[PDB]
Amino acid sequence: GARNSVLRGKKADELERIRLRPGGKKKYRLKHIVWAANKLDRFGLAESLLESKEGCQKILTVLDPMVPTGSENLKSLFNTVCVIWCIHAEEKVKDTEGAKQIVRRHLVAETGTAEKMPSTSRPTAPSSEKGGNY
Repeated sequence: GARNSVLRGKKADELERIRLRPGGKKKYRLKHIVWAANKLDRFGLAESLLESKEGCQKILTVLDPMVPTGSENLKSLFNTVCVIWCIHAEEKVKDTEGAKQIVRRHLVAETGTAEKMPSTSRPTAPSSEKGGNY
């Protein structure tokens, strides 16, 4: 053994508790934490940011808008972070699907006012066009 870092003895329990899928019978394991920490360093993000809940917020915010506009390889790295942050924020989650709902919930709640947008006014796009004929 080499002590812990990302998850302590108590936190470890929560990890083995969370189920990989909503209708499955498998739970998360250390192996899954590694793949995530690695994908980060590689992509460009740190790995020690998975210890603190705050740091995880910076990883979920980036992968958030990338979820829809990101390959599957980016989807797995996101679903994992959502769980890690939940464990640290002290949020009870049955499965991944539940961990995400809780995460996004905390963002949307703020987005409601962050994206209040201006008054009623249609977008007046500028005039532009191309051409290439006789």
